[PDB]
Amino acid sequence: MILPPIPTPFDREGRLDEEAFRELAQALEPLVDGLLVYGSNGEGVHLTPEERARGLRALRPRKPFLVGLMEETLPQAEGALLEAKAAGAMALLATPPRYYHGSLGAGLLRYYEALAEKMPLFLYHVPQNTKVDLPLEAVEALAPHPNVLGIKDSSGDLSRIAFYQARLQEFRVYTGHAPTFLGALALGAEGGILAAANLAPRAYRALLDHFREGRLAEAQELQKKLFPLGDLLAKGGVPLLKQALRHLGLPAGYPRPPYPAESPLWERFLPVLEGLKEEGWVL
Amino acid sequence: MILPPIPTPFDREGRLDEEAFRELAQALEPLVDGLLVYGSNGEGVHLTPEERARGLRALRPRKPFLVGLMEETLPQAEGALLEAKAAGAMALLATPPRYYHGSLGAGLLRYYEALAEKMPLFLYHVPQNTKVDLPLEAVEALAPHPNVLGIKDSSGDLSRIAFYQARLQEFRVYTGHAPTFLGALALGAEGGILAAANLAPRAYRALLDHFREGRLAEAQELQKKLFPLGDLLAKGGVPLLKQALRHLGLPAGYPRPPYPAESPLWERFLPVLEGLKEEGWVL
Amino acid sequence: MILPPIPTPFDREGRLDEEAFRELAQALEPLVDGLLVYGSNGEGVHLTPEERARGLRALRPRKPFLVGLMEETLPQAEGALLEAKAAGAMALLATPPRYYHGSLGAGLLRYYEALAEKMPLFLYHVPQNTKVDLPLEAVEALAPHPNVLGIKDSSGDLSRIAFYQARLQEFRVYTGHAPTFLGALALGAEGGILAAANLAPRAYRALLDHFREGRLAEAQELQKKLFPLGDLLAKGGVPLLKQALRHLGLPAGYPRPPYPAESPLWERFLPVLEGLKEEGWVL
Amino acid sequence: MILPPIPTPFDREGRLDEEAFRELAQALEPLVDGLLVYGSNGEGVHLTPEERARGLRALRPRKPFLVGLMEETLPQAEGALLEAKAAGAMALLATPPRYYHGSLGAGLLRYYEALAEKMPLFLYHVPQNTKVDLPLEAVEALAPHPNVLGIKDSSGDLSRIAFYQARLQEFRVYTGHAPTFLGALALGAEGGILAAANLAPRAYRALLDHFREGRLAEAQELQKKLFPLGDLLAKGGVPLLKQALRHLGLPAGYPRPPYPAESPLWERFLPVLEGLKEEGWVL
Ligand SMILES: [K+]
Ligand SMILES: [K+]
Ligand SMILES: [K+]
Ligand SMILES: [K+]
Repeated sequence: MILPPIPTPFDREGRLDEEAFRELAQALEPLVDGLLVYGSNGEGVHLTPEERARGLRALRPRKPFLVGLMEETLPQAEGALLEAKAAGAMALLATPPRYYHGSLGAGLLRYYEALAEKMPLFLYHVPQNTKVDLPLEAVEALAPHPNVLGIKDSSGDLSRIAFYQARLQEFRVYTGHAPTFLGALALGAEGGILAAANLAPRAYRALLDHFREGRLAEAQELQKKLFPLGDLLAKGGVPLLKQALRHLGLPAGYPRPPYPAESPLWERFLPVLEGLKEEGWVL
Repeated sequence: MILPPIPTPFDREGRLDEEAFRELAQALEPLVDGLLVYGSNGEGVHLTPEERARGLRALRPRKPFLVGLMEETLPQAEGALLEAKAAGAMALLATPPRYYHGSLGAGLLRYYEALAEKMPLFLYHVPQNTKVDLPLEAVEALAPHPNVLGIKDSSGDLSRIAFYQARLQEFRVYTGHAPTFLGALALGAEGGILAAANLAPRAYRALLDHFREGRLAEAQELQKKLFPLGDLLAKGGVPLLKQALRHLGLPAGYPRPPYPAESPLWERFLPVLEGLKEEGWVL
Repeated sequence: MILPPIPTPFDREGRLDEEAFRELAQALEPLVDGLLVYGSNGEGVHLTPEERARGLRALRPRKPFLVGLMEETLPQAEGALLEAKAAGAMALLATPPRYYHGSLGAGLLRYYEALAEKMPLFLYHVPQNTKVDLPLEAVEALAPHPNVLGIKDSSGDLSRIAFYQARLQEFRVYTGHAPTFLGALALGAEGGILAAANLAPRAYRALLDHFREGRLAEAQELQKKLFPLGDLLAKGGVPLLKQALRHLGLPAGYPRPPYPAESPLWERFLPVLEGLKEEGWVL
Repeated sequence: MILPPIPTPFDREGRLDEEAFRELAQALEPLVDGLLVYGSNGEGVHLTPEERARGLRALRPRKPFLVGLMEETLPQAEGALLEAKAAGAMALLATPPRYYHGSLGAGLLRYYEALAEKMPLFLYHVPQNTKVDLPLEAVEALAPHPNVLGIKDSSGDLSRIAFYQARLQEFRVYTGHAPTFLGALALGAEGGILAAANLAPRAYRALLDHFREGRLAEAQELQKKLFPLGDLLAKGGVPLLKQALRHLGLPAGYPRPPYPAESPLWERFLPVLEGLKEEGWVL
């Protein structure tokens, strides 16, 4: 499937904009298989527990959705999980504790097993932001658990994807790395949860379809066509993503201060986005 | 000066223990120049905003104290700062935003200038945990600000300490790295805010005194004597620190789950701690 | 194509074994499209200029071959290039200078342009060993040069492969990373120069063929089947490669002292190799 | 002591200049306790075995000197060691094998023990260039050996220096990091083998003397005064070092191509060097 990690709107002063959040979700959901709320591009860690709960209550997804859970401890995680469950989330996408990760030890397994005991979840490996590893050994140890559905791997390290493919069964792999999308698919990924899918959801869907149908030549051409979009967006992060959505007329809002309202890569990104839009691949 | 980053007590289930927190602070404060509440060893990021405020309200320091502020955004930082100010904190020890740090840009300066506009603060560089850098260029740009008192550098990279010494005036440098303490002092540090000072506060004070008084030979011998304690504690992190304090009879509590109640380094640390205790250097 | 980086045989005392080198090359060449002499798995840097020239003179490839050139300066590179040219090498596979790489600057381009002026070459990016980067910006600047045929990328970072595919024409991409082989092919690689091809050359050829012919399902199954072999070999490096070849009866010799004659991963590798051999995929 | 790692002169075309090498050594040796030939700043790895032997034969040190030995294998190391011994070198400064370091294992100890069996040596830890680690565990295992005199540590990681000081006896520690010199001295270093000593040998000697004599305030002021020189030189590397020596009229020659004849940091370095020269601290 193709799911986008929708951003969480804030006005210029940094106030959570619930109305915008709901409108944004409704404008994108029809174009994709489902939504990922509070993913790595969703600024979940920029919200207090109160805002976190408030933001999710403002949404009303019509399709099965995922909720990212990024906490440092089980006590802090408990509320996030209860909120996600009450919202009707299909599963959680949980990252490993970060700050004291070096002292975690076997606590990593204890963390995921505790959460999996209460709700289905996908392991969330996005080191570019969390800056901590999720050893393949740990993934293999957790893979047998009925409630550990699979993993969203945003690292862009396809050696990991190849590993899941060769050694893990009953384990659904989702890549969060747009630039190597076709490569991940070749290596067994079920699909992609891509920030770029917020902009060209139909294009990534088409790429996935070409691959599934064996139209390799067509898949490669689309992969090459989408490379610049995915590559630049990865470099621009949240500020670029939100600026792009605002440019297209969607209520994505702005990154929470002190982060910049505009991306230094806008000048380079604009023509790339407009080009795809002219081709009919945007939204 | 010598200040210890006091841990924040949780019972085995992970519940904040306000009573223990207050008792712990009262048992250590007399032995040091002041306390650092919610420092990197204080598990501040393991608390919700509500627990954070509750924990600080439970304390009643008699000496000027510092409060660590580790948030990702200004909106989240505002409450933490107001709470610290109301508690009578002498200054904040603030770390840079982490999760989306790569997209921060000049927002780093905006972050600190916003906080410094409301309260005096020390820059907090502890990359081992925050996993993000605080460029010397940024430190030099912030150094002129009247409310940016100085910096606590826990990196153990004395090239940075040497830099502050040679290029920055009106900038108070505190090292948070125990194993190279004497080296930092030689390179101009005003003192140390060390986790090891929770265990042997009088020893680090003596080392500082020897250096200040020019008793270099005595300083080197004490530095060598304290090396094992500081080295092992750094490897053991919060779990080792709390287990050591509990062993000495203080109400340090336990790390918040999923972190381990006991450290894998205890067997190696025990004799080191007991040895210093027998010499009369503990608490 | 499929080319193996043949190892350079040394007896147990570390003496170059020319006879073994020639016999080894003759035993493998028929099974592949060509050979890579002195590749990263060939211990070229373990030879003196004299041994380097002697070793190559001992070979008599019947198929177009490549010669790896790993030097720190142009003066040192000159002899290596002249030797390769006199041997009839189709092209060089040159790595960037290493030791003072941080001070190289634009000298990187000067290095490759100087070599390309005298002989056709492939850029050699194998950071795991050279421990230095080869910026995509530099690759793009060098790509237009008629004598810079392409690049062998052993990094396993498929974002780079995707980049070459989307932005570079007249640029032949070879991956040196076995575990993600199918992923690289999906992302445009012309083929692979794999250490694992020294053991199962026909298998990697079959995988390449399946992909080229659009037999994706068959390609994925073979990719999964070969994953353990490629993954373990990458971890075992040269010692494991040579021990495996010796086990199969080929005169691969031993790593030059102080490197170990046997790999710590042999016990885990043995059954993997024997399994593929029983299936008929070895040599 | 204070020893400078003298550069090895090459003309603009990259030809080894034996005459210049000898003149350079004679111009610096009187100002220092001894010389380090083929140190990390000496471009030893930029020479073929023949040039290496030729270069050393051209020198005639009057004071006890050290010779750097940077090879990948024992067979390659043998000649370098024999040459150094025949030249009358007091000891070797050997780095660990690099290219296949990950597969070295216990071969690291075998390497040093083999060399130490034939000649006295200092371990050489300069990761910025070799890009490989030399575990403290390995240093401690090698420390008891009679012919392993000590270690030159250029890492700038004073935690390592503190370790040697607290745990190792009969082990002479030399720091190769100028910016933290006073810090290293405080932590027990016997002295420094600094590239900056090629320019201001008397200044670093004075700093060492101040520390040894307990004149801490004077030591700190000199440490601060020399910081800019050492900091910039470290950033400029060999090209900056040679350009500085040429500027002062010494026959340092140029870096071997493709490295730049001039450093991009010259404009910033010039005033720093001239300033120290005007103060009377240069050569
Ligand atoms: K499962
Ligand atoms: K200030
Ligand atoms: K070309
Ligand atoms: K010794």
